[PDB]
Amino acid sequence: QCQDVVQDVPNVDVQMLELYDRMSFKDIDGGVWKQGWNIKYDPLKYNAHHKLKVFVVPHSHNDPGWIQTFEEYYQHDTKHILSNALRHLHDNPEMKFIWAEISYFARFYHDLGENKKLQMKSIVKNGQLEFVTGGWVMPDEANSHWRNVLLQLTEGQTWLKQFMNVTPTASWAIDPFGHSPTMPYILQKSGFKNMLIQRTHYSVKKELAQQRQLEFLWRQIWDNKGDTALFTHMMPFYSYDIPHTCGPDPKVCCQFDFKRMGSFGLSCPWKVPPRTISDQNVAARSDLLVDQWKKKAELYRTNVLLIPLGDDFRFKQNTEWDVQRVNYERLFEHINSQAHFNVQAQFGTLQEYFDAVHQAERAGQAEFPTLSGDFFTYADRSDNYWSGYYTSRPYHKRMDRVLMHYVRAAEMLSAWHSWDGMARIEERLEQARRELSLFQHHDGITGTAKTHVVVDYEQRMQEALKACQMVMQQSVYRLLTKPSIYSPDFSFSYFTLDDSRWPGSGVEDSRTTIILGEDILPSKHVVMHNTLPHWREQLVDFYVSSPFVSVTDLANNPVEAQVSPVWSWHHDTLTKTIHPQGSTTKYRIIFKARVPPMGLATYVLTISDSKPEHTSYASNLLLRKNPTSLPLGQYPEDVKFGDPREISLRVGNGPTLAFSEQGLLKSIQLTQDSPHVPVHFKFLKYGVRSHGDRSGAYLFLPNGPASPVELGQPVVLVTKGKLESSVSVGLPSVVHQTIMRGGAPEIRNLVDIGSLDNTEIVMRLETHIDSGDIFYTDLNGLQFIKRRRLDKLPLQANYYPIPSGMFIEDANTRLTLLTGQPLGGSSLASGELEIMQDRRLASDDERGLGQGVLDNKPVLHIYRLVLEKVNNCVRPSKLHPAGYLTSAAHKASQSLLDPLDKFIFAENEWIGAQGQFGGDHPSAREDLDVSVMRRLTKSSAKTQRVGYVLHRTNLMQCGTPEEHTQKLDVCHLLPNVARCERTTLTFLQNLEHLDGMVAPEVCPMETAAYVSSHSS
Ligand SMILES: *[C@@H]1O[C@H](CO)[C@@H](O)[C@H](O)[C@H]1NC(C)=O
Ligand SMILES: O[C@@H]1[C@H](O)C[S@@+]2CCCC[C@@H]12
Ligand SMILES: [Zn+2]
Repeated sequence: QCQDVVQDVPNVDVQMLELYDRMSFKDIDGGVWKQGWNIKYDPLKYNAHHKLKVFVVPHSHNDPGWIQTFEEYYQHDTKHILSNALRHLHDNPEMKFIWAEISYFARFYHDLGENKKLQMKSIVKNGQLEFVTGGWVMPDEANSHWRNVLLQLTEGQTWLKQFMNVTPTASWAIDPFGHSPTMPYILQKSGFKNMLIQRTHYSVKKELAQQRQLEFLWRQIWDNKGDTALFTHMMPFYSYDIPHTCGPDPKVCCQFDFKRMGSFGLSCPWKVPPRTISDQNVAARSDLLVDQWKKKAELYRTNVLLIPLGDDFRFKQNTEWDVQRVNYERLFEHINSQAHFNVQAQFGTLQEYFDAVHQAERAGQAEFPTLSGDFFTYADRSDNYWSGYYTSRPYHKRMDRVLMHYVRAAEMLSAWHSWDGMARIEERLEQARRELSLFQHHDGITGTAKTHVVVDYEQRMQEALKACQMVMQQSVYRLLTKPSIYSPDFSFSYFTLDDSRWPGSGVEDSRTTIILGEDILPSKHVVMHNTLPHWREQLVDFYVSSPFVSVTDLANNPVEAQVSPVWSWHHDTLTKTIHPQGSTTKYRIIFKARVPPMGLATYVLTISDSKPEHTSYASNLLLRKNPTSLPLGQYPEDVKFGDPREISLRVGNGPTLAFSEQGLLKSIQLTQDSPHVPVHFKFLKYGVRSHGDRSGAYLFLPNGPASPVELGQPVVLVTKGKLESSVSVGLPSVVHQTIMRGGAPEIRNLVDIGSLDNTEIVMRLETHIDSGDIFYTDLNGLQFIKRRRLDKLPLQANYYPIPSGMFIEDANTRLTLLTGQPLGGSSLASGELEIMQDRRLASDDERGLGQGVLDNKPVLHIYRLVLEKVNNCVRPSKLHPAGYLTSAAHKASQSLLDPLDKFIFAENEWIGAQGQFGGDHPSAREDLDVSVMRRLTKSSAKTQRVGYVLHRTNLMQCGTPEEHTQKLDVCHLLPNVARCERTTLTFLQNLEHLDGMVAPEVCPMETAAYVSSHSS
């Protein structure tokens, strides 16, 4: 029924971890093809019965922000390229052009008059202008979450279907810095038939070219059957520019980039400029170019050859369109008319190329290899590994994950109703989706844009967060107010959001204190939202003006709560310590919220004059030599002081954690009877090389293994409470906090690298787990892939993306670190895990950015740390390329990426308030998520439609019976259902009309989309 994703190792032609194990990686000079070899061909391979069919595919790589902002590029470059594309294609019917970035195409199209819109649709209809991929952007594939990869794909393709009436089935990804199999996973479930990639390690390109394995059916690592497989073309050479696209010799290919003769600035660095093609030289030029094409064709299996023709922000000047087009037309005319070449060459599009390849395949002329695995970590040359951008600009990496969740919550909360146009819900959600989609660009989330461009992306994401807040709080007001009493002003703030972890404590003082008093306002309603489709309990905290506060639920049942001081840390440059101060004016109340699946739950905070019956107070202990007092206003318990010492803590039934005298974890004891397992946090720094190649925003080029941060005698703050305890320490550049609520701890790091030029700060965990050279990291928050540390590769090559988690295990024990933000990381030695916190780099790394990374700001990084016995778990065999999380680790990841949302009622009194929403929603099996809920129609449509994306992970069976559980049928979540369809993941094509209007659940590791239709 469902394929087993654990126990059957797929049999594939190329399995990338296996290939890595066997391959050499020596960087030897291949000749004119620097990283390959001198390609030879048999001139008699091609003849009158067997011609080489060559498709020259004009293109223009438009970065939505990099050296300039989106809007600066649009004004200076892209509006011209697209205006001239329209003119030239229209006037030249055989000319073709491919277009990837829909964010720019949409920006342009809505500035066009109707006549030009009509002309534009005509060049799309007739195939001359062809969209490739059709995403809002060409996303990063390392740091991006799969949910946002799908978001930005859907944003661009919904635009194309509405305005152009097209949906691309061929994808073009020429610039992301290394490639992820999450792309064919999403694309193949979104109707795609083919895809193309470019930036893979030069040794891999050489290895696959030698075997003609550059075109392959790329399946997921756990896919035994092959149903996930998507035909993929990997380009063979160092760049997608013209010098590295016509064949192996860039000195020759540069002469066929006709923008490089002088009048455009540009030139050929190999010293031979292009010449205008004339009757006098066409035969000689043709002979040179065809010889390049024939050599490139030797690396592939069919007689159909792809020759991209383009570069960054190309096809801008009218004169550039003419000079490319006319010169190639003369080449084509001569080549195609000379039989001795046995070539037929023409401008083509990407789809035209793939269609012709598969016609060749179907004719029996080639069969393709199967492949699984990924293409990280990329190197473009020598030891230049692009692992730096797994961490660059980590404030915005964390902001990506915050905005991902607020997009989801805002679309889901507002989906339950149709809204009047005057509410502007659709407006706000479209802006939020588009600013988040823009940030998925491979210069956005990657942290590889110029300083002012990163500022542009940040301001855009702040506006998106505000839009999501506006929508969420209007929605909560409606969902929780008796229908006959509900009286909305759509511009008013009924609730403010309270978020404990963004921008985070010591990043921005942004949270509102709930002000209560016996003489003023005795109580306050707070509301929690749970986006996940199962009942959820989680501790939530709020700031309040009195410690004397108790909590009740909708039915006035008392709820156990804990009050703690509000602690902030300060780099005290009188005493030269980093140390905490307690607030004397506000306090934190903490309690367990229990919230329906995809639902809401309301609680009340009420002040009293003295300690309430159901509220406890944390003790606090400051460990430092030479202490001074720490007053806390009305807080009832005096802080205690002690010299630095080892301490140990236990919340609830959960683990016991032991801490060193510098306030870092040293051990974890799972059960009262079990061993204290050594687990040691440590902070270290990497430097930059003085001589030769420098780290910058892309490249990680450390000057040797990391050295320990010298900690001195740090101040340690210990807070012990019934519900929540912690240990926090002020270390140089990092306030490090371990938080305990009774299961796996939460780690928070407030990271301020300050003015530490040329430093990368890393957090390492040291254990006795005998992991050897193996470790696991995730790809896009979707799947965990086995990594093997290789000593044949330098340190920076053994760094991988950690977009949401990493783990190490042996026969008996696993340690999993789950993240709230994508960062770079590795396991550099047996029993270790490490993940980079921030990097500040005073040199440029010579990729075109023209600056280092000197714009660091304080960022709050969050994690969960899960130590587990796994000898009872059913794991994949030794040769399997995947790993899987346990239930606890998967729940821990969900607690970071999609926590409960908190709302504080903004006025004194909420008339018509209700206690709960969604108590009748089905509570689905823990491995199932409703990744997206989105209403797809505006309020005037007779037939309302709501789309759902359902994702089932695969969790290890470790012998918890864990039973129960209602079937989730998303099609019956809203009333008056009339149809239920399974669709592509973008919602743009119906794939199956479903019996009884019931949406089935999906298999482990599968993602499906459903659209329910409702008469209204
Ligand atoms: C939309 O797509 C297809 C093109 O193959 C066509 O059948 C349909 O008429 C199109 N609608 C138009 C022309 O807007
Ligand atoms: O970040 C840039 C940008 O996306 C265009 S491309 C230019 C070379 C360096 C990597 C890529
Ligand atoms: Zn780019």
